[PDB]
Amino acid sequence: DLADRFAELARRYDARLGVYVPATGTTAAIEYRADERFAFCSTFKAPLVAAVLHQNPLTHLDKLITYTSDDIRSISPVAQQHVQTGMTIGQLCDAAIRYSDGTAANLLLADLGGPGGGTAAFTGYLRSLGDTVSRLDAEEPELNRDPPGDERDTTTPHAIALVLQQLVLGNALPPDKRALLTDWMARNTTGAKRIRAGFPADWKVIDKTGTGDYGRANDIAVVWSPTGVPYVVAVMSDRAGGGYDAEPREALLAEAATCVAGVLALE
Repeated sequence: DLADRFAELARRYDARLGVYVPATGTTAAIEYRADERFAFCSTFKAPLVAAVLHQNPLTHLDKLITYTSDDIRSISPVAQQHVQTGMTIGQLCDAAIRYSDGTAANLLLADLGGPGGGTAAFTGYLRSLGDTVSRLDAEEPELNRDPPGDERDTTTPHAIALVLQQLVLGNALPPDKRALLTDWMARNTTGAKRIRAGFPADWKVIDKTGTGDYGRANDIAVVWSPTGVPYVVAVMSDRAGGGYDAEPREALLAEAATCVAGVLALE
């Protein structure tokens, strides 16, 4: 019935929905269009921070990065206040996740280095976690704006959910690096109307949002039951039939999350 409930919800919002919740010891995987491609949009910033943590000792977080006004070409709530001061790698990770700061993300991509301003290095990191699906080809803001047919800058709910599983619940990062990523996602400022709005207040939610053209609205989360049982939740959406300026619908993600929460709850 639950694939039917997701299909009804998507029809009612005039959208395409994708959902993946990985299996646990006690729960089946939840999958709806889970192997269909969707744009990352800013959801890639969570694994990008993991890539920078993975590659470097934690002393690297104190490295100062300077930049100029020419580096601000995407929504950058933190980096546009620090053009004259610069920002540390740690401050950039914080901004990339908690404020979805595009300049911060582009500077972290450059910190990974190599062809395409770091986009190849980012993609290679996802390949190292066994993700052969996802790809990042463009920096901010172009990666939000590919037409629906373009595989560039896309992932699948399945792929990104298993990446996030590995990073937050698995062994991809040592505990100190894992704790930094977890905390930044836990204090994200952008996600109140998405997966967070679909889970009861006694569930902890950590997340990273994404938003873009063609009605794209995404959220990737790790949630903790009131008794400390964790689950990964990936919800992706777009509205290819509404044009490049279709309105993203945050509440569709909240409603899909409500359905997920209904199946995961155990009173």
